[PDB]
Amino acid sequence: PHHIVIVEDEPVTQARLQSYFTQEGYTVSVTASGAGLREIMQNQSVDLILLDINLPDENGLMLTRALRERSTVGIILVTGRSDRIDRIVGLEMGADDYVTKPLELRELVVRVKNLLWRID
Amino acid sequence: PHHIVIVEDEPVTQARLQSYFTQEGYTVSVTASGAGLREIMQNQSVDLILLDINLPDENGLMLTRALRERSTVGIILVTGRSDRIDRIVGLEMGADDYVTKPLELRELVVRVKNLLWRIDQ
Repeated sequence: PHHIVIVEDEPVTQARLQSYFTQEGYTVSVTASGAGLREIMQNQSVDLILLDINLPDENGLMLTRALRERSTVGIILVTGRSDRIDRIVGLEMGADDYVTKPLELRELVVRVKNLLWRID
Repeated sequence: PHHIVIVEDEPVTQARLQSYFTQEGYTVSVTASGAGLREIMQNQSVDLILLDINLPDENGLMLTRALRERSTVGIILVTGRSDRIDRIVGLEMGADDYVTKPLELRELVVRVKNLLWRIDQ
């Protein structure tokens, strides 16, 4: 199956997402940090990252920039509803797509499926 | 260079899209119908289509799946009516993205850039 990594600081949301994507057939890894992310990757093959850019003490747009500088991994950002700026900046950093909170899961899974089709 | 086709009935939207994408160095063709699109695609290769749902001949949602069933062509659907069944159906039919009027144009230019990069991988 395709390997998805969810980068999500908030434990409830972490579980909700991992649960939903596991239920849809994916190999899912979770991490709360960009260090966690950098670790799963150097150490495992990852097809797509769902990256919540509201990471306390961390810059998720610069994490995006770094990822795309190094690899063609799929990147879908999770942004807040007060984040218009982050949308365009996030795409400029190299994200393939973004979705906003609150997270509409049915639509997110279709975006993930379509991007994975492009990736593989 | 990359070839984009704009399929759009509303003239101001069509004019803004062709103008912005021409400045980015793309080769751009415009049309206002499914038939017009089909003619262009028989005559030249097309990398990416910006496609309105509202067309005079066939629904753009149906055009989307007809195209995607054969091709990896980029498809971004454009609508003037935020509507959930159109959005989910459109993405399920194979659209790479779905955007609403009035267009966030700078955002669309970057989306197009990234999608073309992704198709070229």
